[PDB]
Amino acid sequence: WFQRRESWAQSRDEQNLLQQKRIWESPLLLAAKDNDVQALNKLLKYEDCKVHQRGAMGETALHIAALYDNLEAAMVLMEAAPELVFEPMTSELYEGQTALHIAVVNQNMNLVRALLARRASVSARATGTAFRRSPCNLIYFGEHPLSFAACVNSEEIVRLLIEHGADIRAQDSLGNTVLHILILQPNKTFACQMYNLLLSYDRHGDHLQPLDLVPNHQGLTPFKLAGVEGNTVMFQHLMQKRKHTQWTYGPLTSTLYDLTEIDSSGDEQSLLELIITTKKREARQILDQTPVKELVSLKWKRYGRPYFCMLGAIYLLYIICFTMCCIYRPLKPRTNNRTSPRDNTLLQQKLLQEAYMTPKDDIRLVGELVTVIGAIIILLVEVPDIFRMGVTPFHVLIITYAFMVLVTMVMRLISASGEVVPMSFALVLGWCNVMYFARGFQMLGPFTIMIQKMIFGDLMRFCWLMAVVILGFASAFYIIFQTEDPEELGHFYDYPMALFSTFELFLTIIDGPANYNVDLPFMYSITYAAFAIIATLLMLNLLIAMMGDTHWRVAHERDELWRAQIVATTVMLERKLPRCLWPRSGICGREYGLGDRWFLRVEDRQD
Amino acid sequence: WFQRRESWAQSRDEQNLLQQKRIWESPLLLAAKDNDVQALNKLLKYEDCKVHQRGAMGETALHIAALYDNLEAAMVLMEAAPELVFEPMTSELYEGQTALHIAVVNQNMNLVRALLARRASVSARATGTAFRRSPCNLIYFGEHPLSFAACVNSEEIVRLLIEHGADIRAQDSLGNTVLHILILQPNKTFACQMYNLLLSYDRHGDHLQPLDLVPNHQGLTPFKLAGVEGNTVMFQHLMQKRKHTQWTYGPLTSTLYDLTEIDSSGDEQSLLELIITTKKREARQILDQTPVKELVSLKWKRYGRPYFCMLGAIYLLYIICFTMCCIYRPLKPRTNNRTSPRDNTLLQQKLLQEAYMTPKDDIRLVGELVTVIGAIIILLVEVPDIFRMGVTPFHVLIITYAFMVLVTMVMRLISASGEVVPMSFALVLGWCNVMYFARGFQMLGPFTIMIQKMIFGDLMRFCWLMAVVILGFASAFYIIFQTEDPEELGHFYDYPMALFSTFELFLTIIDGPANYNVDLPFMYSITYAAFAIIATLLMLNLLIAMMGDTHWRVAHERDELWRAQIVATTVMLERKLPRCLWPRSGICGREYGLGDRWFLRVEDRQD
Ligand SMILES: CC(C)CCC[C@@H](C)[C@H]1CC[C@H]2[C@@H]3CC=C4C[C@@H](OC(=O)CCC(=O)O)CC[C@]4(C)[C@H]3CC[C@]12C
Ligand SMILES: CC(C)CCC[C@@H](C)[C@H]1CC[C@H]2[C@@H]3CC=C4C[C@@H](OC(=O)CCC(=O)O)CC[C@]4(C)[C@H]3CC[C@]12C
Ligand SMILES: CC(C)CCC[C@@H](C)[C@H]1CC[C@H]2[C@@H]3CC=C4C[C@@H](OC(=O)CCC(=O)O)CC[C@]4(C)[C@H]3CC[C@]12C
Ligand SMILES: CC(C)CCC[C@@H](C)[C@H]1CC[C@H]2[C@@H]3CC=C4C[C@@H](OC(=O)CCC(=O)O)CC[C@]4(C)[C@H]3CC[C@]12C
Ligand SMILES: Cc1cccc([C@H]2CC[C@@H](N3CCN(c4cccnc4)CC3)CC2)c1
Ligand SMILES: Cc1cccc([C@H]2CC[C@@H](N3CCN(c4cccnc4)CC3)CC2)c1
Ligand SMILES: [Ca+2]
Repeated sequence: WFQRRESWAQSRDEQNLLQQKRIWESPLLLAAKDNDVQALNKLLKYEDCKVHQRGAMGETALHIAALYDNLEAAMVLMEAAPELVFEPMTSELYEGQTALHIAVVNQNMNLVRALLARRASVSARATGTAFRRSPCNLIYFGEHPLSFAACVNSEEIVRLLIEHGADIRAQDSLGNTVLHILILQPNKTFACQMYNLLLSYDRHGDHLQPLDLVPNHQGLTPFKLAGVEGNTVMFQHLMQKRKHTQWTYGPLTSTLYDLTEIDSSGDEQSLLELIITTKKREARQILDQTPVKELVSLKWKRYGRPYFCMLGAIYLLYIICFTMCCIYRPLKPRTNNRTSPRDNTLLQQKLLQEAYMTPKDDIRLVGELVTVIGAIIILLVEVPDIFRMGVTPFHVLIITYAFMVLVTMVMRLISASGEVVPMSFALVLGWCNVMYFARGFQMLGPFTIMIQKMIFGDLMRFCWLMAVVILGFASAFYIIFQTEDPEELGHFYDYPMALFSTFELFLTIIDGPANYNVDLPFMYSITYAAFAIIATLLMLNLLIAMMGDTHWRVAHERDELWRAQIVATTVMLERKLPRCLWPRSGICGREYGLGDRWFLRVEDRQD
Repeated sequence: WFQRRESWAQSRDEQNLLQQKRIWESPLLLAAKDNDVQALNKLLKYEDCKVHQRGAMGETALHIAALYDNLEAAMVLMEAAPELVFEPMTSELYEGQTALHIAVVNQNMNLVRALLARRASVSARATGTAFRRSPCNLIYFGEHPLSFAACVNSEEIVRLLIEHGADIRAQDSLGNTVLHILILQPNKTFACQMYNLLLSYDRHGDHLQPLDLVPNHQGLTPFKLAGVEGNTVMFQHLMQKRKHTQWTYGPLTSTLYDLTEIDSSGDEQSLLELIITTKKREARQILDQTPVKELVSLKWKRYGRPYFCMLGAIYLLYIICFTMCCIYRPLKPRTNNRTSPRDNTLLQQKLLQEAYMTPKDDIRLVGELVTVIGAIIILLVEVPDIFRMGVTPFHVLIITYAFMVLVTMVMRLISASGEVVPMSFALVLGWCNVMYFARGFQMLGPFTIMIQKMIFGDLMRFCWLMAVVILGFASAFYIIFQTEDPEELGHFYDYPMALFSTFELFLTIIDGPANYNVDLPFMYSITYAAFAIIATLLMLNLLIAMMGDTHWRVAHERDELWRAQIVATTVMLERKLPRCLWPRSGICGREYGLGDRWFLRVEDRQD
């Protein structure tokens, strides 16, 4: 049905086996799979021999000879069938893959001289589903023959395809040209030799975003695609045509970076925004490169940190006047005589409803109307981001804060009863948002990362085995003290409280049930000595030793993930703040003869 | 008696020394141990010189000359005694070891030309107890001369034995042929050169399980024996005759694995069952090999995980209706006036006996008859495995659960008194079996391994030194507060409770005895300050630091032991479930011209 996404991997495994069956049960496809050239001359000099018959993938006999790189057998199929060269595969898995595609992928042939001598099409599009990029195809070579030749590092075949008229600007279904595909190849060193070779054959008089400024179907150039895909090797090589040394002075050079596709120019997505909003771990190592790590720590020292410690001082002072309008909330004494289950009730205030007739209730009225306005402004700069940027932690904890302030407003107006419940969330979803502003400080910055990596990490996998233990012993502790007097040692008197006592006894944050005047059940002393060992001794200290084994093997990741929080903050502070504040980064080159671009120089010793 | 298993190692140490005594006190055995050929001609040209006399191991003089590789002295014993070649050793330690065996083991001789020129037997069986495989013999070479020659890596001697008629199919007492013995040799690289050489001399027209399909006396072929013995090097080499590349496409090949001795064909034990049910740590590295790690994670993603989260949702829902039939158990109030030792008794319910006359006792009756049926079905699919597979943790914890449910059933029928005791075990042996189903999840999967490795690990060796301390201080705390008023600070009022208070004070899961109104004994403040240091401070934190030193040096073992739990689960889910469910793994080759075997292809980049 829908649960089988492995029913297409199953459908192509039994399609490759059916390919090898059709080769064996047909005489010339087996004669092309082997050489068998003395037997291959005989099979084609017949009356109605089918040279145009297909296999399971739609192979002709020239496809089989080019796939098993039989040079001598493939010459015979082109002599006695010159029309066979122009014929592609027709199966849905391999659509349009001509015989020129197959002889190119094998990184060699003397057949690509012979196929192009028979005027084979260099603009054939291998549009089949085995050539799309996916996490189920081991290759993404493109669609075109020079896209296949440039990804196998064949500099003799790429030059020989272009001399026969291969279009240098051919794009895929994804929009990727030849120069995009080289970036997302697994062999990053050999793609740098090929990136230079494919640009040498541009020389295109109609320049018009010449060859490495043309984007794919999601608006990424080759330079920005190396940023998203995490290609560090093709990022330093792509940066070489953007820097230029002003002067060298002994050991001291002074380059000048172009910075026109890294910094936020206009409404276009800059390369600092693509690295943050991508889902790769290796993409955030471009934040350590020499035009980027000196661009981020130049608009964070100057402009990013003063505009982040002003928003961290307004918010920390906004929430002291939210705390004090919950400490001083209106609260009368009780009227209903406590005719409740007596001695199991001690609530004695039951807050006011329309009583504000006090000059201390008017000072609070100003101070609790600031926190209403301050929680509407959160829902006017955060909700127009969630429902304007698709659907995809401190975002969630500040809509939730701003929702709980509006819930306790509606409960204040309609005089609803339980108002301690939205305030208790808003006093702790609110104060724990001051941990957001512990990323402008390098000391207490990564300490907020390794709280996220442990809540949704080491403590989320400990959660599901702790709850196994504290449901087994809490249900064992309950039925032991069920035939009991709860007046003394009443830790487990009803089944919710036995769960919460046993959770507390797991963490040793209450004492441990003992009376010493009255004989406890005999079964209690055994099942609590078992709960003491396998839960307090064993399993609690197993969790503080898998948080101390977490650190030293995430100590590099957690410390390089601080300046990825600086980029995400500097990008956010730049988009929200207007252009009257926040001057642009770098030195504009209108008054220096360098164009309309914004440059960033840096000097360094090179020894 | 029986306690001396080192009385046979003692019996062969004094048997090798007695061998060296008999050589010295006899003239020609010392003349054969050295060369002494001018003295060796003289000793044999006598009237009644004993050339057929024995040593302590039953050596003839040709054995001594072949053991100390004296080529020139051994020629003289064969000229003047050609009958001496055919004579084996007769001691129980070295039975049947002819002189051809000894000249072969030394990895060289020109004597093996000379012994075979005297038509020495190539089918001599060295059946002595120093040649059986054991953890007290450093060698297991086999029984036959070409079994001795192939295990010393002598390709000149193996070819020269076969040309004189050495049987290629000779088997041991263990059933091992020549090709089995090469697998369980300590030098794994040189056995791959020999495995190919011994198959080249097969060419056997009577094929009939040709040479590497013949099993030993426990049903293992050479391919399955490399799985059990942990031979990773002879597993990849043995797999080369099972894969075959369908096609190579540039960097992209497509092999097709045979999978007929790895997957469960029928009632025969497949190789995935042999790796799990063996006692070697190095055998479970064959689970990471390219036809096996892609077979396991193909019938776990498809069929193993849906049939394991259905059994983990039935069991977790079976035991919520066992918990609720213990929360709501029938329980009257007390009748016997508490004429017990008054104020030391608070049990006040003493559960019902035949009172079910309630419409809430009938809903429980359905819910506690499900847990009776659900605990019989456990004892019908687990007891027919224990008493049907020899005699050899979550097996034990679910027979014990299913036994405690049947004990609390018998106590319910006969109206037995103490029923809180089988329920208290069954509520915690039952809930802690939900940790079994935390192996279908890779996050909380290895977290169940390092609970087993710490209960029967770091906490089992801490158990025997903690109980030394909490018997010494509990017996010191008892006699201090023995001359005391137990009405106030009654932690230690009788000797069982002093043990349980001191166990709790060890773990700091009760407070710590203090009264502050009445003067405690002076001796208490000294012996509790000693118990605070050497038990709470020193020895408790010694145990949480040897669980945190456990992790980072078992972090690789504990994480590769997760997918050994997946294999053991996938094997168990395949044996229990019928063939109507659970389709077989791989693609059958009846409709593709490949035979009756079940193949598994995989494609990969090879750069
Ligand atoms: C009536 C007066 C006092 C107005 C008071 C309002 C301010 C105290 C509020 C309104 C909008 C708030 C801002 C709304 C948006 C954000 C971004 C938010 O960051 C995120 O979205 C989280 C990023 C992540 O960690 O993933 C952190 C708080 C902050 C700066 C808020 C800081 C506090 C602000 C300025
Ligand atoms: C690692 C964590 C996420 C997993 C384990 C969580 C549980 C151990 C905790 C979380 C919330 C706790 C519950 C929160 C609410 C209640 C209700 C509470 O009831 C009352 O306080 C009644 C008083 C009244 O209503 O007046 C009793 C404890 C109990 C069941 C708690 C029992 C223990 C719980 C389930
Ligand atoms: C690491 C562990 C495995 C080694 C140490 C275990 C002991 C410290 C524990 C395990 C079981 C405990 C015992 C379990 C049962 C009892 C009976 C108990 O007696 C009662 O509760 C009497 C009440 C009644 O019978 O009504 C007193 C504590 C005692 C001796 C406990 C003392 C401490 C013991 C020996
Ligand atoms: C009346 C109705 C509700 C029937 C309910 C019965 C089921 C809830 C029980 C009966 C048989 C049980 C199974 C019996 C065998 C096993 C294998 C057992 O695994 C082992 O043997 C442990 C392996 C190891 O860790 O060494 C784990 C539980 C499981 C799946 C059990 C899961 C729960 C089952 C299906
Ligand atoms: C993940 C794992 C693997 C293997 C073994 C475990 C332990 C989990 C339960 C544990 N019992 C739990 C409770 N018992 C108990 C209960 C009441 C009275 N007296 C004794 C003692 C031991 C025994 C084994 C866990
Ligand atoms: C494994 C090991 C090696 C070497 C030494 C030890 C310590 C174990 C007992 C320890 N005493 C135990 C109790 N004493 C004591 C007791 C009562 C009142 N006042 C004092 C103090 C010290 C002293 C040495 C352990
Ligand atoms: Ca305490």
